Amino acid sequence: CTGIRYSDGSGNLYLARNLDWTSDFGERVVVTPTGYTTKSPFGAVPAIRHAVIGMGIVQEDTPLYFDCGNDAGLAVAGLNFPGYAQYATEAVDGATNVAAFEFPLWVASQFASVDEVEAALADVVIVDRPINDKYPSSLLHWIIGDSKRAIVVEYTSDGLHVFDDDVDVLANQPGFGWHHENLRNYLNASPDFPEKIVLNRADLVPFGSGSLMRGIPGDYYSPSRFVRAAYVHAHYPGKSTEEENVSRAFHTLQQVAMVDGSAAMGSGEFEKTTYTGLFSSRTMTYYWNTYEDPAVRSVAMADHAADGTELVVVLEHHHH
Amino acid sequence: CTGIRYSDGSGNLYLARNLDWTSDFGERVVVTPTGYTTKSPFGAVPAIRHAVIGMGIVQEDTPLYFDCGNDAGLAVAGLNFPGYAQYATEAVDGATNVAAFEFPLWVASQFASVDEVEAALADVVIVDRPINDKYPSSLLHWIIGDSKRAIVVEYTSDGLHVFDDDVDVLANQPGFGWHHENLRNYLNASPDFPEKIVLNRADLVPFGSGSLMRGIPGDYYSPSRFVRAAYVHAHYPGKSTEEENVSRAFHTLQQVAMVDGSAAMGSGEFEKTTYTGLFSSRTMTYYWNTYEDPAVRSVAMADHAADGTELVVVLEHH
Ligand SMILES: *CC(=O)CC[C@@H](C)[C@H]1CC[C@H]2[C@@H]3CC[C@@H]4C[C@H](OS(=O)(=O)O)CC[C@]4(C)[C@H]3CC[C@]12C
Ligand SMILES: *CC(=O)CC[C@@H](C)[C@H]1CC[C@H]2[C@@H]3CC[C@@H]4C[C@H](OS(=O)(=O)O)CC[C@]4(C)[C@H]3CC[C@]12C
Ligand SMILES: [Cl-]
Ligand SMILES: [Mg+2]
Ligand SMILES: [Mg+2]
Ligand SMILES: [Mg+2]
Ligand SMILES: [Mg+2]
Ligand SMILES: [Mg+2]
Repeated sequence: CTGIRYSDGSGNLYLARNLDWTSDFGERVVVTPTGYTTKSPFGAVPAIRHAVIGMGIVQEDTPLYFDCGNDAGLAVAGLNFPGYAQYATEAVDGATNVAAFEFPLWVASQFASVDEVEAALADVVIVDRPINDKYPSSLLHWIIGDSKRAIVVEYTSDGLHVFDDDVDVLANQPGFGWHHENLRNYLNASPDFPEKIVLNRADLVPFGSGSLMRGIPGDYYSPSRFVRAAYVHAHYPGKSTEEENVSRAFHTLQQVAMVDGSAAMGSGEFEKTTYTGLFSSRTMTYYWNTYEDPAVRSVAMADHAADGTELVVVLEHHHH
Repeated sequence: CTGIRYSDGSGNLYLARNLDWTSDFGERVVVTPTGYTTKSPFGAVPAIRHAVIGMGIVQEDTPLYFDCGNDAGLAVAGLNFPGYAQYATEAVDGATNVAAFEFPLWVASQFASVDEVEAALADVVIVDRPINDKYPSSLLHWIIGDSKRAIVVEYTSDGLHVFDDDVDVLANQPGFGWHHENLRNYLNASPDFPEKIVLNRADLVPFGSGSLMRGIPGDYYSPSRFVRAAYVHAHYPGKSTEEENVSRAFHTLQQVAMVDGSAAMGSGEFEKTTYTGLFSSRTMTYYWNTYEDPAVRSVAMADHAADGTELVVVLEHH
């Protein structure tokens, strides 16, 4: 999985991710309205302050989000981090104790900006408290973004780490500081076109575009996707329309997507981009496409009872 | 630009390509029917033996195809090759003199298999004879495919050469022999998952998938796209349904596509994948999407009069 955060220069947030896996999870768009009665193990989510829309599943009358955005312009995505993620084994008195499964719900239902959730994270403990035993307990890290900036949250054996994500991307393991340092191994990667190099007495001109992009890796490994996504995302020109910004998400994530046959997991099955999802605060809409159909589908929070009392598992969508 | 050829194991051909450029060409789906009166400068295309569908433009009531397939399951795509392409400046008496602009029309309108066009190519001179003065004269090479195999045609200062394209892909410069030899620089690239390496006394486990794909380049340079496409295309599992094979084309070509900002041309403008097109002989349908809209659209040849007398520039599509 790879996630990205960006804006349009006019205060609107776009946060998008690939869900890469060897099978699909049965996920749907889920709306969590402001009147929903929460089921928060340690009271971190006492009520829904901001309505939430995103992709996930419902278990135990609880929304389990893979990624989601709220009606105040804040969004979050959870990505796999096994080997590094290690949550607290118990809640701590006085802390804001957040069960891992509800961490995205906590971010999006409680806060309206990265400043606010960053301030709240000063007291957070993320607890290994599974929703139930139907899936292996999660081992995740998260990217959180608003129109201004992104942060990355990693909870490991030495506790909570919050990073300034100044490249606005996230992939999988290892930890964020490792990937950020690794960017320093690609300082000669550039989109620029050189007209002529002389090497010794050889006049060398490019075959075409991309001659100084050489070195950006094309493989599916997590550190490689981080570098490749950081390059493509940094260099994509800012856009001012909803349509060009939707197109930016899907093109950028297609550059780090996984297709059949190219990389196996230990099972021997091939990892593939099962869906690509985008939250837009400008239109309070969740957009997505899937491995089987690249056409973009969408769900607008304005079409659903976001002031209602029940989780809405959305069955109808626009533009396909 | 990158092109691919594959089949479904049941005799059906899929040939697809990205059109990468700094601007849109205004291309449309063009059907050339068997009753169309040709405008072939040296008589290479005297009549349309097989109806053709593909993406291109029409000038002087002549279909100028970027890529196309015919009603017998043969298809062809033209990709940029400047610096290397060098056509004949005049027609050669006694040869099959094919104007470069009509080369894809010649392949698709005259022949029913790669065997047939390969035999005909022994006689061919490709001539620099522009359609008109509007565009710079083309400098191209081509991939030609049927359900059995692909060949690459390059016409250079060494003349016409036909290559056995046993990796079923094509990109831009340099020549096909160069790229084919370059494949030998990526022999350790693999999709396999290794459980555990020991380096000296360090136990090394993958972070996740892709640990042995390291080395496959991710940049937009032509040789890099050739290697990356050759890897993805070689390892994509064969599929037996139309839906899965359509999906295979668009996913494979998204792996080598170009998006805004990542690689500039000399002008300083960014090269982008403007459209991705696929010809399917199973359904005699041309499928495509565009930079602005990833939804797949399609035109079926059967919805147009394949034995009519006029070029059809399609507007109504799925
Ligand atoms: C490519 C990747 O990074 C893969 C991530 C993918 C497998 C994850 C991302 C979000 C996860 C779900 C989050 C919500 C719940 C959490 C449950 O944990 S528990 O409470 O400890 O039991 C596990 C199930 C589920 C649905 C996660 C499943 C794995 C994810 C889809
Ligand atoms: C990424 C790439 O490889 C880009 C290739 C792109 C620029 C080419 C591919 C097909 C070309 C057109 C083919 C048909 C005609 C041929 C004319 O040649 S002429 O008769 O010598 O004048 C030039 C115009 C046109 C439409 C070509 C334009 C360039 C291409 C779209
Ligand atoms: Cl093995
Ligand atoms: Mg699915
Ligand atoms: Mg080129
Ligand atoms: Mg266009
Ligand atoms: Mg005549
Ligand atoms: Mg007939």
